[PDB]
Amino acid sequence: DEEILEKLRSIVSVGDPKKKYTRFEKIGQGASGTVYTAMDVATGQEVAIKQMNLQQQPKKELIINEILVMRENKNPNIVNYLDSYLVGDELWVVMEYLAGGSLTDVVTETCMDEGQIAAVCRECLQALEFLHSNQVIHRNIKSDNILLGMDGSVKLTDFGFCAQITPEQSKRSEMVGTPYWMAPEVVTRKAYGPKVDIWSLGIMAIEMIEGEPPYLNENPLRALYLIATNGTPELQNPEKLSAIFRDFLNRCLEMDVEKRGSAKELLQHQFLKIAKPLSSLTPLIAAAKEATKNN
Ligand SMILES: CNc1ncc2cc(-c3ccc(-c4cccc(C)n4)cc3Cl)c(=O)n(C[C@H]3OC[C@H](N)CO3)c2n1
Repeated sequence: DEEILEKLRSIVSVGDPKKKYTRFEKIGQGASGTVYTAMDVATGQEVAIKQMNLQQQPKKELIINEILVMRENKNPNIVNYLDSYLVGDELWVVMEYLAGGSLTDVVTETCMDEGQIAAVCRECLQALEFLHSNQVIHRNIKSDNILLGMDGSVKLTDFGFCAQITPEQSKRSEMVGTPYWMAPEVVTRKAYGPKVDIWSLGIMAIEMIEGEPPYLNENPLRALYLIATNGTPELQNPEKLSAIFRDFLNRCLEMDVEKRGSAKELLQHQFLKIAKPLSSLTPLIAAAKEATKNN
């Protein structure tokens, strides 16, 4: 539709990004748009700005939903939305910049201890409880969508897959997410709710432990099957974890969705009490940065 397009233009302001932000520097290009860093002319605030041509973006309703969800669910543990500009046929989204980069670089290049893992999990749980209490299910939790402050702050990003639920319709059935991180009830097209994010967080904890989610050597289809039939995935070396960490994992990765913990009740688990200060993540950030210098 060109109706859905006009609906999108409708919620964005027509103005020049350069009027407020200067010093544009490209730090990457994704399937969606092009991503820059920049600076607030007046306050000196560092920002991340995505540049996106609508004429070539399929499924514009998703872009609309992503912008709308960001605007109305602002929170300490979510990369927060500053502004978006409409310039002719291109959309410019402006977000906080988190200089500590992505948790994926930390999980693939460093060894995290239990205190550091606990701190990250607590910060993610805080955003999930916030979202779940506002009827937003993220549906795409993974280290790739966790951004880090230079001070160790932990922030959830990418809401392009999120679903808003209501008492009229409180569950979903569609296979939405990234295969390795999808809860089994999602893989097998059952009615699911907010706790699919809890499962996905459990898989992110396995990233922090082992460097990868389960089945990453396999293809996504094969992984989907492996999740469907195996259920609670297996750790390469469970003996290396504390009793309380193992207990935390089991409760994130519980098959029974009613037994599986919610964000609120996992925020009380004893595993989180051994968390280190978030400042402890900065050496990890430095390591990840060094390890990924070449590429
Ligand atoms: C490396 N520090 C860092 N700090 C901060 C952001 C912030 C965003 C961001 C988030 C979300 C959106 C967004 C929000 C609503 C609608 C629409 C259409 N886009 C727009 C951007 Cl611009 C980013 O894309 N990246 C880069 C990315 O690279 C891929 C990785 N998986 C996540 O971070 C950031 N990177």
